[PDB]
Amino acid sequence: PLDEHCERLPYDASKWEFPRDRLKLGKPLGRGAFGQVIEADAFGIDKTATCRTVAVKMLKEGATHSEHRALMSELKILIHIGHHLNVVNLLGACTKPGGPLMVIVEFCKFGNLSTYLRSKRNEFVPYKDLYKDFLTLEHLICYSFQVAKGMEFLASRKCIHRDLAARNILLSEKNVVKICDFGLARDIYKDPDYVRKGDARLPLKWMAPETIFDRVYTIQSDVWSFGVLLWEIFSLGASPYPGVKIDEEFCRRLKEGTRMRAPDYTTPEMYQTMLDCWHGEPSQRPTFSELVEHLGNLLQANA
Ligand SMILES: Cc1cc(C(=O)Nc2cccc(Oc3ccc4nc(NC(=O)C5CC5)cn4n3)c2)n(C)n1
Repeated sequence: PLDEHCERLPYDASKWEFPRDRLKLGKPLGRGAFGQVIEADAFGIDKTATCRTVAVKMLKEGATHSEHRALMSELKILIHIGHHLNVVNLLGACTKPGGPLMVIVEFCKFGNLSTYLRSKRNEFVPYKDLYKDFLTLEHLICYSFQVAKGMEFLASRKCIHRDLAARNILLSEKNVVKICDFGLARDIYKDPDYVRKGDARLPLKWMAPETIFDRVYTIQSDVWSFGVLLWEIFSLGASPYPGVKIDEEFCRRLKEGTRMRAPDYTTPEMYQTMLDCWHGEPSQRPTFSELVEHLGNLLQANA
């Protein structure tokens, strides 16, 4: 993957630089130790003379030059990745001296998918006036399909995600979901999804065994995380491994082949897809291209 050597990638200011005076900063959408994402109104960022609500990642009190460098690398990799319906897309950046580095991307109205799905437990029917804004199996399979599409796209750009999870999937209008990476804008030392392992705070419940045990990150470890994301979707935003202490024993049992049981809203095919994504052998997990085909088929079969 090339997303490990981002520093060599271009930042074409003539294309991407957006004047700070055309950006009206609003309320925070999330804050971490060193970073934050702010809602903003950007004047003419993507359509002439048109105000657009955007999401702006920038640093905050606590951040150092190290985080600034990291955010610049994120900007460069976003340019490299480019645009897809199912990825949060870069719209512009403010990089000029005299103000903070700001990475400006599409704003997703409904925010993170885990929180959203958890808010819809009382507004779900597998199939359907009364149920106008209800989620259905079609929605859940559709979100799954879309994330697979976005990951297939990221893979085509020779990138890997490394923190795939429902908290990093954002819901926009018209049931479009987008892969994001909140990164420094999340407080990982305070977020229970990130567990202390050594001197790192890691998303253990989403990590493939080879990642946990061997520090190996590949597109196939993202497929494992995608299986966990599927479980999150088909549990309507439940936390993975309910009633399991996330410790050395968990990791051992996981490596041994123990897996989550089927969540409440799954279809049998979807649960089997989860199990497939959780193959112990990375090369035996489906690829995102295969998942795209498969989920497209399940989405159609639902219709
Ligand atoms: C590498 C790499 C990095 C990224 C990346 O995504 N960077 C990124 C950049 C800027 C903001 C950001 O986070 C966002 C983005 C859109 C958004 N919309 C909401 N909406 C809400 O909160 C709603 C009120 C509920 C919240 N955000 N936060 C993520 N990628 C894809 N790859």
